[PDB]
Amino acid sequence: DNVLRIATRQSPLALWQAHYVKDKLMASHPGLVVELVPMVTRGDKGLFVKELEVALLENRADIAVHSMKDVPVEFPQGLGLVTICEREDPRDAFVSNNYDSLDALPAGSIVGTSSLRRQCQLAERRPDLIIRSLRGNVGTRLSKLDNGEYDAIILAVAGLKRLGLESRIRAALPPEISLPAVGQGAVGIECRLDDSRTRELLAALNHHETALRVTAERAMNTRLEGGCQVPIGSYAELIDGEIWLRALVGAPDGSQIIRGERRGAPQDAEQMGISLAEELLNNGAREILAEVYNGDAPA
Ligand SMILES: *Cc1[nH]c(Cc2[nH]cc(CCC(=O)O)c2CC(=O)O)c(CCC(=O)O)c1CC(=O)O
Repeated sequence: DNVLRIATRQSPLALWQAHYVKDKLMASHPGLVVELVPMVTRGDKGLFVKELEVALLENRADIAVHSMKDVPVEFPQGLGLVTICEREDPRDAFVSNNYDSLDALPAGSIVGTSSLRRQCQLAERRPDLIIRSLRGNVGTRLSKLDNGEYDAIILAVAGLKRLGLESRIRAALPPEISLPAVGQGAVGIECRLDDSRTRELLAALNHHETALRVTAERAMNTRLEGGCQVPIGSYAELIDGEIWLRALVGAPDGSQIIRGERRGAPQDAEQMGISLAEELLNNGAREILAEVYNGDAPA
């Protein structure tokens, strides 16, 4: 019917991604009418995705736009991820007003982040730092830093660039120092699998290479039954024709961090991620994840 409705959250970053996807759709289909259907979410697991899926199941919208790391590992029947857009810088960022790097932070400094993934890696290297929870939209996060509530905070490089706040990035951390969350930097689109018309329209937005990388990352997480908030790092790169997948699972306090890696052909992306996950599980990840999930442990 030439009309496409986009379901999205109401934060500045969520609306940015909605426009980004709209612009792409318009560029490849100049006669389409695009409508934004703003929602709200519990996050405002899968607290920040559920209302959007409901919108899709009862035909209130046609597609839902998410940041790949927020997309849940399991989907209600009839729904699924069908498009993965070009990946932006996938690195974590060091944001601070008073210090230029993590090394310069004196013992006792307060670093803010609610991510167990960012936390376990920070505690492993610097046991002297105090890691405190931090929640809210990027804008309120930056406010609490500015109000002297935190000495430094950790945020994704992609979020800040997208919002035109690149100047806040004191330092982009290498993946070797802070392994990214699965799909960090990529936008993914979910819709009703049987909606051939919508899916046909989406094809031009899919970025092959990014889809390959993210597939390896997600298969790893799906096996670990991971979710947006667990001490899990999962990051893949396309190096000389092969995918190089790295993963880690760590105790929040940094005492124990289990690491592993895989290298192989693009078409083996899913099996690779599942294999790496099982290697971590049989190496202690299971015990750590069971303490995090508390009882519920991966198969
Ligand atoms: C799963 C998870 N979500 C968030 C919050 C979040 N979601 C999207 C972004 C923007 C960057 C992107 O699109 O990838 C953000 C905020 C950000 O990371 O800058 C987090 C971070 C929680 C926190 O640090 O308090 C997570 C968990 C994780 O990254 O491990």
